[PDB]
Amino acid sequence: SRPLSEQNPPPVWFGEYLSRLRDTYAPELPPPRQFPDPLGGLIRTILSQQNTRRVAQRQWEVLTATYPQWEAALLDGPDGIEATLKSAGGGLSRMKADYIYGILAHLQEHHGGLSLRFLREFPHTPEGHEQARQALAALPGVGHKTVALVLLFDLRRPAMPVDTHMERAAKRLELVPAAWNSHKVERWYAEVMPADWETRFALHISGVRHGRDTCRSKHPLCPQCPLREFCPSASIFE
Ligand code: SF4
Ligand SMILES: [Cl-]
Ligand SMILES: [Cl-]
Repeated sequence: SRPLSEQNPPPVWFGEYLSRLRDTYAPELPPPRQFPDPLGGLIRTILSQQNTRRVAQRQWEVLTATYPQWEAALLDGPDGIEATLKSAGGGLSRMKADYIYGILAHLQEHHGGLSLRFLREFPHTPEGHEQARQALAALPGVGHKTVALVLLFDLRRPAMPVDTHMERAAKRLELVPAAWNSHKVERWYAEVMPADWETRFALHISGVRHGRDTCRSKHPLCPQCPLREFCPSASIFE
């Protein structure tokens, strides 16, 4: 019909929103994920979803102690993976084992191997980024949020993953309307943002911390918001 940034243009202060988020919540940027193989990083992202970061890090250590090669996890099948995930305290062990095992046995049957290293070889052009996006999207169970996370964290490609916490804040800011689902919010940010890996990385990290730590689902901390003078929603909460 018409690109989403046309139907809802960004505000004048949008650059100041980026600079307050960065200065407040991530003045020092964490490093990118440099795992041996992008497949490790995708598994790492799955572990962290609907999880505490404390258990997610524990499951990663235990999963890779248990399966030094991802080939070992494939041979163990979803039941052994589930046992391994559950042994580290996870709460979604059956679902995630079927998910992870489905990605592995998919790679093996259709690529003869369990490696995503070919994702690194696509050109760093607009087309090549879209090639890597498409390749991640062909994997069974991997949705747009997880595609963007792996592009941003594991491949240094300028995707624009937006976390649920960040989306909730953007809507309270009325940067984007309530009608829009997560995939549209992601597309809008990818249109309004400079296509620079670092700046998008800085936004994702800073935007999550703000939405998680300041703009909480219940009882947001509007008076400590650096974005307070900009947010229409501050008056409702305060
Ligand atoms: S002003 Fe309040 S509701 Fe608006 S983004 Fe900041 S914390 Fe969230
Ligand atoms: Cl790996
Ligand atoms: Cl789990």
